[PDB]
Amino acid sequence: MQITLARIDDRLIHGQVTTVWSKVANAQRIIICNDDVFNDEVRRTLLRQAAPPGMKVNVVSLEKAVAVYHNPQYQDETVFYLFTNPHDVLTMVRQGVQIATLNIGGMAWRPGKKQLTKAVSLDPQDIQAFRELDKLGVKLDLRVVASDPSVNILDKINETAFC
Repeated sequence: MQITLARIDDRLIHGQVTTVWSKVANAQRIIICNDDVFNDEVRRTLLRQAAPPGMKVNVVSLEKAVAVYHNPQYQDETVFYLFTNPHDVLTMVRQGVQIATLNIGGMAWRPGKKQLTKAVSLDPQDIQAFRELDKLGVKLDLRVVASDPSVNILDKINETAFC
């Protein structure tokens, strides 16, 4: 598999914004990698029905994401990965999934998180995951939309916190 875009966006496929990103990625398959989304039949159905014309959509567990990545049947398939969080990206990267740069587009606020900037809220665990990703050489590209200026999420975090 050739990964043309790997994006953390916990709203997954959501109208025009995702469609625009899908054209930047120019991928044949959008693959949502998440253990829990796979298990929600209604959400999976909304995701499959939201496939942009000419593209396939699959919702899979991290286990299956890694397995299909290593399957030579899909050696040359172009892929747009969607994730809800950085921990899962780390898990797959540690298992041989080559993601050179990770786009961060949307991490929703909930109690326990602290907002970093518009569209991205984090807890210490999230921040640690990004640090581990950076140690592994993964480039961190924060942009909600493709035309936005890219921000290094770690540099942004480090503006107001130590490390």
